[PDB]
Amino acid sequence: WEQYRDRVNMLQQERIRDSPLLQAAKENDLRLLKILLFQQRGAVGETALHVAALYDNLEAATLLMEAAPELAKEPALCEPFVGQTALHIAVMNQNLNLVRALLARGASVSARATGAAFRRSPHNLIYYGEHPLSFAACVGSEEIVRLLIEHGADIRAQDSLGNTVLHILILQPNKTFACQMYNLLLSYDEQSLELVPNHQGLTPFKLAGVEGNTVMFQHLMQKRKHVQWTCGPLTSTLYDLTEIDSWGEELSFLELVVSSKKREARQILEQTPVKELVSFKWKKYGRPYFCVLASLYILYMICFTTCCIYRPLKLRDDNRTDPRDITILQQKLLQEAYVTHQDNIRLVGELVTVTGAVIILLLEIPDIFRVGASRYFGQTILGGPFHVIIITYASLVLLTMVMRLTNMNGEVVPLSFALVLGWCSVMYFARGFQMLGPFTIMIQKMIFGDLMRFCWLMAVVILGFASAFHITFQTEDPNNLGEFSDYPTALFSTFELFLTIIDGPANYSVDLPFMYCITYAAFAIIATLLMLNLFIAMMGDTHWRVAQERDELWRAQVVATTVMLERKMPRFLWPRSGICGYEYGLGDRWFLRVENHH
Amino acid sequence: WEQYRDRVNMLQQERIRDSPLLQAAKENDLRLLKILLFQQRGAVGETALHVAALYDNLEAATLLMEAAPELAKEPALCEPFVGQTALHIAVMNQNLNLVRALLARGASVSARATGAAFRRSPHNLIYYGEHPLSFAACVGSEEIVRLLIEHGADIRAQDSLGNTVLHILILQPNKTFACQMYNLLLSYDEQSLELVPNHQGLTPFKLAGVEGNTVMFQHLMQKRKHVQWTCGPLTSTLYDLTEIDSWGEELSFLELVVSSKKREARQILEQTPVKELVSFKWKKYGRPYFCVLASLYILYMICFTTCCIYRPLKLRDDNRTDPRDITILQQKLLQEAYVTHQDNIRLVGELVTVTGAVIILLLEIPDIFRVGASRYFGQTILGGPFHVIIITYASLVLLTMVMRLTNMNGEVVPLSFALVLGWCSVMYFARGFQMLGPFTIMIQKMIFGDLMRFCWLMAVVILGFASAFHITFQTEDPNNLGEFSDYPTALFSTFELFLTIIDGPANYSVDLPFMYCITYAAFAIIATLLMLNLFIAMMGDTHWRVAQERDELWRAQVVATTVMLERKMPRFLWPRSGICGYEYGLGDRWFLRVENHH
Ligand SMILES: C[C@H](OC(=O)C[C@@H]1Sc2ccccc2NC1=O)c1nc2scc(-c3ccccc3)c2c(=O)[nH]1
Ligand SMILES: C[C@H](OC(=O)C[C@@H]1Sc2ccccc2NC1=O)c1nc2scc(-c3ccccc3)c2c(=O)[nH]1
Repeated sequence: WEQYRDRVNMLQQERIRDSPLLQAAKENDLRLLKILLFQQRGAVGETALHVAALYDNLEAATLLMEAAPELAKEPALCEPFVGQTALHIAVMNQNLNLVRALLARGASVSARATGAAFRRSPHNLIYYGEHPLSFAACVGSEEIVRLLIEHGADIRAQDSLGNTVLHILILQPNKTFACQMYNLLLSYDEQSLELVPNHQGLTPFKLAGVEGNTVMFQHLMQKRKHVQWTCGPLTSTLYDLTEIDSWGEELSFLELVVSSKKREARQILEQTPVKELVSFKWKKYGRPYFCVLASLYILYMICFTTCCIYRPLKLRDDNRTDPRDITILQQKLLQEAYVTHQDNIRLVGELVTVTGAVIILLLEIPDIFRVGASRYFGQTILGGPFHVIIITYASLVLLTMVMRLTNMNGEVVPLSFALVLGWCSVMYFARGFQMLGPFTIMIQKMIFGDLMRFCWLMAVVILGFASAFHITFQTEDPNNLGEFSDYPTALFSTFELFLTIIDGPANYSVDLPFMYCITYAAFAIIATLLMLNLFIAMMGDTHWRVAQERDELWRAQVVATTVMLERKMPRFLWPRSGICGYEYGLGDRWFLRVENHH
Repeated sequence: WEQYRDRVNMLQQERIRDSPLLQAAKENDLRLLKILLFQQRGAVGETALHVAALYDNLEAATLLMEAAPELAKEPALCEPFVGQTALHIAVMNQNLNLVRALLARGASVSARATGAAFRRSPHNLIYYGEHPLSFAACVGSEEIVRLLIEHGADIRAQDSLGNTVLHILILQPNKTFACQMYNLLLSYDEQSLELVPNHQGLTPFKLAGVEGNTVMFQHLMQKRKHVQWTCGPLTSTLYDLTEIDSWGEELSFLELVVSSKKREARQILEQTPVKELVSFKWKKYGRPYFCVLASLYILYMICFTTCCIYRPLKLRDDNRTDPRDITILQQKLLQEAYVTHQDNIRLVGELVTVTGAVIILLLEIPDIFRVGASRYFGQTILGGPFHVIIITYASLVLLTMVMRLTNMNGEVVPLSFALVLGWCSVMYFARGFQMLGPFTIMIQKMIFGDLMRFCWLMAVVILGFASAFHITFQTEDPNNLGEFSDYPTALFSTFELFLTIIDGPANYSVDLPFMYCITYAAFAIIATLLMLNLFIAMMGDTHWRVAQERDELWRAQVVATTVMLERKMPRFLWPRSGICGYEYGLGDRWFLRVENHH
């Protein structure tokens, strides 16, 4: 954890303090090293050249390298810093004379430094790989990368987690150094670099997509863009799509780019060469499958509710000689569901309900292991809080159907719950309407944004005031003042008086204790005037602030539902995307053109 | 008061008008003073050189100083202006030749001017101390402070209220003169200046903290910041903390900086060298003590409410031969609380309630005299309106427990009130939740921002309309139209009809007077359509305006609760902050490092 780097840094400062060699190296004097005139480690992995290269002392570097020739060719102890080449340390400080003298001594330019501070991790800040070439090409030393590649410093290589120098240069906050170094490393390759995967299994194109570097994405696209006729204003250009649509792999680029946990992947979809394709797909074959499947799901759910509304009956058997026993029906035995001939179609409806539940479970069971569990449960782009309520509705319908087949009493307790869950399951289908798009995404944001806070602050006030009212009314007879008879219905009545549905409990034939009157007068201005209206104002404030993000999230999830319902249906029905090129002689590469106007 | 300075200024203008000496001094002519050719006061403390230095007349200054040599070495009458050195007057106007000629005459450069217009007070505007060196170093005369310190003008000194020249230079709206003069006065010190307290008892570091001058705080910190290895992008720097964490004094710097009445002390906490420390403390040992103490307080309060819900009973003794007598229970004698064996644990619960009240009173009794009464009662950072309701709940539980032990009738009147107060006391514990943080601070701002105004304007309308309805319904029999029987329940029914809980009083078997109908139709559109909705809109407007301040206030109070629950618990459990330096040889100075990235 993070009480480790401080301790080893203080120990390293102790070890540079005590020994006069490294202390004079940090001092960079004249009559120190010659007056003294080696392979001893520091606190953890540091020789004499390391602190000299770290504090940029050229004369000390030259004096030590002409004193001991073998000392530059020496790695460090590897407990917090594996390898720790002096070249790799000095290239970050970027001294021309120092890197030239180090290559004159001829250090191992193909070294490897998989240190504990050298890893793609949220602990460290920099992620620079484990190579001096990667260090130079990510810092931006354009005059030094040529001297590094002069001695052939392994233009293709792996490291810890096995990515490459191009992925290192991509995964970086961009600048001019990034684009110039990308062009440089692409030129100095002389299939071998743009095609190599990693141990995460990604093409550099797809890794730039899953990160979100839009300018690197466009500068990689612009090397694969052939131009047709350009008549004045309008320009008809062409794009390649064999990277953007693999259609034979495990994870497509369009499917992977929507599934990241990073909150910048969604902005990649408004760039042209994926936006035109997804808008063509959504204008032709997105809606005329989604809407008809939604209509069939509407018909299935209304068939389920009109089948469940005809629940069978039996009259009462035991008497009700206690005045609060109103149970006028009961559920009869299993033998009489097939006795009446006006219920065979009702059993057919129960069969189609349980068949729909089984088929939706069998569809969604492989849909749980494609990308991660939190990638499928909480990503509002893919629709997590619709998936969980769909699978809960399916499992509860299965449980209540096997309870019906086992013929036990009290079946309505899963029935009403599964019925309201399956009917609110329709709200997933509000992605194919321009009106119904942002409103559901607003309510999905709004629940876990503020209704959680409002319920968490309402609960303590209501739990206080219900107990207060019950203490003040336990000395009161309940046959006239009906409310607050026992404690749970007092809790419920206070909840209702909070949300102002029920009227205030008042009988105008007798007198009421004044403590109730003063406490209810306090409760009115602490609940109904204040907190409900403040909740309304707070949700108006937060709607004013995140009205910007809803349309971007809606575009992200419509591209998500297009790629999901492209992957799901078999390829006998969905067309092959784009136009083929074998009838025009380019050869087995599908292509697309856009007609822009600059 | 403020009808004093005007009178003495008019008298001073009278005294410069009447005497031709000072009038020619203000005139600055040639053939006036030589044609006339002294120690007479003005209206209150003014000789001839004072008005000359005040109106910047160099030839008059030279002529008077070569006429009378002793006259420059002369203070003034001290009733509104004590001392009033001519050097101290002239240094504000900042004339080089005049200050050089005054030092050539050799005035008392170590003078002292504790005038009525010279004090740290909200009456005056400038607070410049009582020294010419302080005057020069706060004005910004960088070419004149050297000539002042040339004759050794007491680089360390006190004044009225006993602060120093460095505190004078700190307590000022900053500019370039301030930072350059701070560096100058630190250099010209040759433990003696950075360590001296005042008669308020503050180090200059702590006084700059309690004022709020962030740039002076950082320029004082930057003289105590040693730098470790700087490898390219990332930089590992070190801070000293023996000023920021005294841990042996009466008032720590972090404890004092949150307790000021100034509304700029809260912005100091987003500066790095205190922010990293308080975030480390809140991430390690802030929440895992606060949350478990909150859970134990939740358990104590729910034990209190489940003990109070089992209030003992006795049936009615006197009959109810009047139709509005519903009192079906009564509180029995003290002898039967220990009669039943199903109430010993209830008496145990009453004992733990009164023990919790006694222990919370014994904890909060020394917490009332640490910083001031209004510093502890109204500062929303420290939590005043939670402290007062906690101590009120404790005192009222003590009163109702001694009333139970004395066995008097009518005990529920403090019981319900203390119960609702102790249950709303949980709302203090919404500081350790990122969701529950700003919402409670919004409601605490909102009550005393606008609900006061809305209640103050609602009261007069409701007091009018209740009297109107009661006058119109005193000619009506109450056995059918139950509402508005007597005046207080008419007041309450109008309050309820304002806040729209109860429905409108209507019986559809008889007729009602038309004055009621027209007045209730006026009351509807003057209350429910208009004023409730306008209150909703006003609180939405003010939420839109002070949505900015809530997160800053929340950061301020989380640093406040960290320093308070660091000071409160004994030091056997809380760790010593930071890392020690004796095992690394620096010596008895705890230190901290930060890993920034520029
Ligand atoms: C929208 C959803 O409808 C419900 O209320 C249904 C049930 S009723 C319930 C009753 C007592 C205790 C927990 C319940 N929970 C339900 O889910 C809903 N809205 C909200 S807002 C804040 C919460 C919450 C989160 C964590 C713990 C306790 C409450 C919440 C919630 O749990 N559900
Ligand atoms: C939030 C608090 O709950 C209460 O109402 C409880 C009691 S009822 C009451 C009845 C008649 C007269 C005074 C009362 N006071 C209470 O405190 C609360 N909210 C507000 S808004 C404006 C005021 C206010 C301030 C100064 C004088 C009169 C009223 C106020 C208040 O005093 N208390």
